[PDB]
Amino acid sequence: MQKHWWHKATVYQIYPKSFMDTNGDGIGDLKGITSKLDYLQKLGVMAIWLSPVYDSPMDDNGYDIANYEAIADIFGNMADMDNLLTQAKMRGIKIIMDLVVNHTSDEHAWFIEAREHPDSSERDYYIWCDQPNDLESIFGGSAWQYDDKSDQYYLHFFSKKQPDLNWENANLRQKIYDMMNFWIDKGIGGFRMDVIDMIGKIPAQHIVSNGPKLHAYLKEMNAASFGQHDLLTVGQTWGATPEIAKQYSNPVNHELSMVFQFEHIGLQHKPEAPKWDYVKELNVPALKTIFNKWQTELELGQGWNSLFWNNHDLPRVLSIWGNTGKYREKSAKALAILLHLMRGTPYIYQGEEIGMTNYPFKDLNELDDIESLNYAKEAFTNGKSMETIMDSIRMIGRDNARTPMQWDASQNAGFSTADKTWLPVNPNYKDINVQAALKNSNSIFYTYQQLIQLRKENDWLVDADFELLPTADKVFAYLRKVREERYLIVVNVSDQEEVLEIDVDKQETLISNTNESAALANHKLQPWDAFCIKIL
Ligand SMILES: OC[C@H]1O[C@H](OC[C@H]2O[C@H](OC[C@H]3O[C@H](O)[C@H](O)[C@@H](O)[C@@H]3O)[C@H](O)[C@@H](O)[C@@H]2O)[C@H](O)[C@@H](O)[C@@H]1O
Ligand SMILES: [Ca+2]
Ligand SMILES: [Ca+2]
Ligand SMILES: [Ca+2]
Repeated sequence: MQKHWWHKATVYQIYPKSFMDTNGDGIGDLKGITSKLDYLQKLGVMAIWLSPVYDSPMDDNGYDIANYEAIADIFGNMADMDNLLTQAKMRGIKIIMDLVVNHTSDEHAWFIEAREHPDSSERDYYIWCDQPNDLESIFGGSAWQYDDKSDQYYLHFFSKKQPDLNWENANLRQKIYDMMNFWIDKGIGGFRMDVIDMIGKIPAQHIVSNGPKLHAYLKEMNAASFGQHDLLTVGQTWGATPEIAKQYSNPVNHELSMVFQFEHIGLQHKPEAPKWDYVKELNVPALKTIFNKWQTELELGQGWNSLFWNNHDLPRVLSIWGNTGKYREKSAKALAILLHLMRGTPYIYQGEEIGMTNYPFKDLNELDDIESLNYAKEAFTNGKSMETIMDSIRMIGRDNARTPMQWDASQNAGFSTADKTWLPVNPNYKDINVQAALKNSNSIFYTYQQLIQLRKENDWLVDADFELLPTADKVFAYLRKVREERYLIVVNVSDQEEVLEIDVDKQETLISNTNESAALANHKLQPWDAFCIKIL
């Protein structure tokens, strides 16, 4: 397999509005990000997946873009963007921009022209109809919004302020490629593609994800822009299966580097039910089966996996599948070890490296995400009390991943000097913060740092196969094998002691959050024990 710079890379996702505020408006900005590049360099990440910082009304906080080639006032300006690029590069960190082209803001110049002048070319940049079908919006309601100005419905799988682009229009696709090349020319390291598996949509036929022309568009996009370069492109694909992922990531297809698959995240809610009907108790056996399948199916020179626990749209891993009490740190380390030692490119969400958690939202007013507010509005009139609604939101609400990054124990956790922050800082910041984590030699931060270094200095993390071992339900163990080197990863994913009925000859310990020797010798695992040892 041809190796690229990103094959040894670990990506760090930054949610711009909640990373670092440098001008006291209570909202993170580009200068704030740039001011923390030394930190990220210490962590050792090679790239930053930067969520949207483009001009936007912020109806969906950046994913509703009004201008693909201008920075939103709140984040700063193009000069700030350029400096981030240059300062990051100087520290060996590439910037991966968030590519949101399945839709734009209804305040984008193209849509304004499409609505005001139905005969214009840009009218066809969007999807209109006289007779709407039953397609629904992901944020609630019909996916069709009637426009009384032109007397037609426009499609929007997301919010009403995010009209869908018409990917059947070759001229629209071209303008998207011109825009992508605008960014490529500035020296970015790649693109994270927002719900990219939706561009093959055919609404008339109720075809949304995995449309028939989907891969053809990606091949066309590749050839017209990033293909000739050596960038990292990761597509967000909810409708992806291992076979489809191969189509995406096998380099011979000339499409993407990898994609984000959400099969494991699916274990967070009852099957066939909205994410709001969550499941607290992680089904470890199911997880083993899912991870094992993706590690097995996407073999070398056949596909490449992306590895992640959470992002800006998901609950922080500790709150959903980890321990937020007595074993916060240990569980956090255990989950990090379990994921990063598999084959693929791991993604760390800001704050994950210090073990931040979800926020205890008390009422609707304290929220910001349109998705949560829409769900609440609808649930309230359908048999759900406000408390029940707030309980679901405290667990699954997207705002849980958007509270300010916790840097220290000062005001606003060192995130801002403002009276208040756009989203409230978690009270646990007094205990959970970057300064304290950097001070404690055995904090969660260093575990991530060590995992990152191992991946940067060892070919086996890339070349070794994956084999799931037969163990107790809550024990997640597997080996990575290449030639004659054998690495055993054992992670006790539970708050209880578990049995480890195995016998091996330990050669060396690569990383451990406990006494690996005692666990091996006693054939028992203390809660959240996690380690990787090279064995004979
Ligand atoms: O730009 C809009 C939105 O796009 C990305 O996230 C998409 C979306 O992903 C999840 O929902 C997808 C999932 O929703 C239901 O389950 C449907 O039934 C499925 O078909 C569909 O795959 C997530 O739950 C949403 O919150 C999220 O909006 C960006 O990452 C988002 O930030 C952005 O808002
Ligand atoms: Ca600011
Ligand atoms: Ca009218
Ligand atoms: Ca102040």
